[PDB]
Amino acid sequence: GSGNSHTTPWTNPGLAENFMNSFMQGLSSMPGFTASQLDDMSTIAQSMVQSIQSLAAQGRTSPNKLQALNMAFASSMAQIAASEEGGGSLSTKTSSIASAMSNAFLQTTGVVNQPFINEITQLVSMFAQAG
Amino acid sequence: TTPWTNPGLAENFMNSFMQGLSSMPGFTASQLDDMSTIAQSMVQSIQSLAAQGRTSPNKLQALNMAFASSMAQIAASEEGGGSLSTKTSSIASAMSNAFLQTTGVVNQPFINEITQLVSMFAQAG
Repeated sequence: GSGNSHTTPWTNPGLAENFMNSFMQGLSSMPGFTASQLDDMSTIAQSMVQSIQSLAAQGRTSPNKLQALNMAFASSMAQIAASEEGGGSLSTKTSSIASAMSNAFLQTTGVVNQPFINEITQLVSMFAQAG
Repeated sequence: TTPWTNPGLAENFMNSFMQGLSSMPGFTASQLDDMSTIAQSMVQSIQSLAAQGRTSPNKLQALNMAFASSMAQIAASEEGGGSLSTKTSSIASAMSNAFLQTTGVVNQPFINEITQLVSMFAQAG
């Protein structure tokens, strides 16, 4: 083919890595996070990117596994925002996550998946509530 | 008394979850294959972070939730092999067992979160 079926972070491991990198790049210019919190998020994002690079190198990714891993990434960001206090309100942190996701979409596909973003923002609230 | 404060127990908890799930109803062999690949991948990431001296409780909690949420997402995305209710109950039982085999203390709010994730991921799909 041409790659017409490998055009999103959910079907293309390289695009998933770029999405995750781009999320972390954008988030660093948004309100609500301390340096130390950004550092933790970048460590976890880099861990997720390497995990995907390694699965890709092995030939072991699939659409379903990539969807699972993109949700894993977004959940880990939601979790850490809910666990780490200081730096801004829950509400500020949440909309910064949403903005960072949104801009990562624009940087990677050129198209924001709003229902995906809305899930992620529901995760922050859920994890904080539980916290 | 939580499994993911120490990298070693964090890994054991993921492997125990996976080993218990493999004996539970509701999942086909290929679904478990997919879950097993993702679990092995997460354990490896924790090992790599521990070797470079970069773990912390907050980070391990976040990685643990990446794992549990990946399992819930897989379960909700891959149809067949049993009802959503069976998939959710097997996931909850494998999670409960994993706490018992590591710290000895089941974290119920956490189990309840993961159950909610299966349901929220199935609705979104």
